[PDB]
Amino acid sequence: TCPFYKKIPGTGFTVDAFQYGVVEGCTAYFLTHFHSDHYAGLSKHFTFPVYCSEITGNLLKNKLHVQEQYIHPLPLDTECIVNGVKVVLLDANHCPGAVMILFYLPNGTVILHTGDFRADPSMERSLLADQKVHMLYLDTTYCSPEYTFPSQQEVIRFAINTAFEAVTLNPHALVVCGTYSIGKEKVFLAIADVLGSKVGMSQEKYKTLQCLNIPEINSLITTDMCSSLVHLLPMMQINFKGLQSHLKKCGGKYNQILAFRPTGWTHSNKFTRIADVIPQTKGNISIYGIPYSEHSSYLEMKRFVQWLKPQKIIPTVNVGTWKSRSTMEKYFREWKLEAGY
Ligand code: NI
Repeated sequence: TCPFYKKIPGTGFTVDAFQYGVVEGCTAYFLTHFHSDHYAGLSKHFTFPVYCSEITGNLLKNKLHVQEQYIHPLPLDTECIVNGVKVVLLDANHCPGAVMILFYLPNGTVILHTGDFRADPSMERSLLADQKVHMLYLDTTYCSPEYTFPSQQEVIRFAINTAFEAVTLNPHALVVCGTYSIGKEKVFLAIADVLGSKVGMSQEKYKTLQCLNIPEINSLITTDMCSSLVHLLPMMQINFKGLQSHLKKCGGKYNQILAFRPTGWTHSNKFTRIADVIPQTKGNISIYGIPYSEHSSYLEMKRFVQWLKPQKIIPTVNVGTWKSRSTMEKYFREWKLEAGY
């Protein structure tokens, strides 16, 4: 059964609610983004209207085979009327196609649902600038001050400089990057660009990237592994065994692997600065864990909320324990007393 923090009061609408069968009273299901915890339930058999971005819609049609008659893509930054209710989709700065959704309720209440997001000051100059939000349904993934990590741009600078140095010292090195969902594509795209290569991958992953409206993509990626010196592998293969196994398949072209494992936050962010990060190494294989986050840091989150000044906050992540719920409520009250709303 559908939980309350996925329901939008006073509408026939749910958000990211596809795993509960038919939801009593729902005339339109919104999908914020193509991650499995959020789409869980969609297939070729779905016969209700799905409202989403153009990129999410491409992924539903090609990867999950949802029939085209039930896909309703909406443009971003544009007032749209759905079942007699004004809505707007906003870029969430998460993975490709991910949105926030602003709902203008018939009773005058305004609701923002962030989906999954990485708060940014640029959001302060979207269509949110105008106005009051009575209810914020907030991605609280990292809602505690211990959760610190660098900018995406700093992490990508470290990855480019690390890969360009290694391959200039050894032209016979291969670079390997792990993936398991959409998002974080800048990590392998920026590496391949500095090295003058296309990115090599499986047929399945190529098909997924072809859905994402990335400009000039045909110039950047390939299924011909032999032609590429940056390879993508599933994340589960990014270990000494799985990397050794890969190196054998490459026909003695290469005598070293440098591999990247993009993660979210890890506890080594408490101690070690991005500049100071070192790899795990066995023989001719080296693995770097890099904290490339597509969710708000605590500080980013706090800034966004203190700017927006919502009347009420409903968390959508870490809601399962009394201690988690309590911690988050303590922070929402501090932020409100500090800023005066
Ligand atoms: Ni997500």
